[PDB]
Amino acid sequence: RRWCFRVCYRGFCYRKCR
Repeated sequence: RRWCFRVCYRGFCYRKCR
């Protein structure tokens, strides 16, 4: 949420700052 989301889906975690 805002500035990078970061979210682990029990195997894959997101990570994009923008």
